[PDB]
This record gives sequence, C-alpha cells and structure tokens, in this order.
Amino acid sequence: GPIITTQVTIPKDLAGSIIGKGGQRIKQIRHESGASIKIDEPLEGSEDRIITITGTQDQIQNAQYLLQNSVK
Amino acid sequence: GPIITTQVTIPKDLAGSIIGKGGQRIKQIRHESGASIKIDEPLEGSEDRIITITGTQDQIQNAQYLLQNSVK
DNA sequence: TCAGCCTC
DNA sequence: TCAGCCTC
Ligand code: NA
Ligand code: NA
Repeated sequence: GPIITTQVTIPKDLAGSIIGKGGQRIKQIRHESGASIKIDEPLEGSEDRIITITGTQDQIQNAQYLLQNSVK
Repeated sequence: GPIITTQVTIPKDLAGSIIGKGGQRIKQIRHESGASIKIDEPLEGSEDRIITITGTQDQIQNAQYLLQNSVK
C-alpha cells in the first residue's frame, strides 16, 4: 500500500552475476515486480555494494528473493 | 576392437558451442571416450566444418552423441 | 540467469 | 556445456 524503501548489501564481485548482459538481467527484475532497483559503485575500501529497492510493501518483497536467484 | 576413422560435418558457427573456453569442453570429450577428435577450419566458401573422430568401434561411437550435447 | 565458449 | 554477464 504505502511507498517505502530498503537497502541490501552484496559483495562487489556479485555485481556482474545479477546485473546482466548489457544489464538485461536487472531490467527483467525491475519490470516484473515494479520495484525501483538501483545497484551502487563501491567506496574507497568496499568489498560490498548497496542495492536500493523502492516500491510498496509487496513491490519490494519479491525483489528481495529475485536478487538472490541470478547468484544461482 | 580394430582402430578405424569417421568424418562428420557441423556448421562453422557451431564451432564455439562444442570446442569450449580455452578449448576445455572438447578436451573433456577426448579423454572421456579415448577418441582422437579434431575440428577443422572452414574452406573458401564453407558453412560446415569437418570433425575427424579416430578410435576403435566403441571409442568412436560415444563421441558421435557427446558432440551433439554441447549444442544443448 | 542466459549469452558465448575456437582447442589437442 | 560452463564461464562470465556492470544496467535504469
Ligand atoms: Na518469487
Ligand atoms: Na553417452
């Protein structure tokens, strides 16, 4: 119902696995759920990288799982 | 029992599919069966490319199938 | 995931 | 097969 936000963290060397070829993999996840999903560049000394999900309660929920399924 | 030969033909753009990364895929097939498997370069006007299996009756037989399974 | 794997 | 996919 209400439009909120979350931030997860995955290692910088799982970036390629879940982004996709010309970033086609991520585009799939975005349009499927309707979650505003954004992957960040790693800081000065950063093994992890932030993912910034942004939709309603439900829109965010699915994305949580879908972004552990191109790690397959 | 007796050591013989066969030649199959696949399109030149199925070469990559069955050869493998640094030709690791083909090396697998060779040692598995014991067949002397060799993939050829395409002639002046050649859509196909020859594969030159060379072992005993049995050694050759398996290779026949295994070289239609990296086309998967 | 799903594209491209070119070797003795 | 089985590696690497870097995008709104
Ligand atoms: Na799901
Ligand atoms: Na077999």
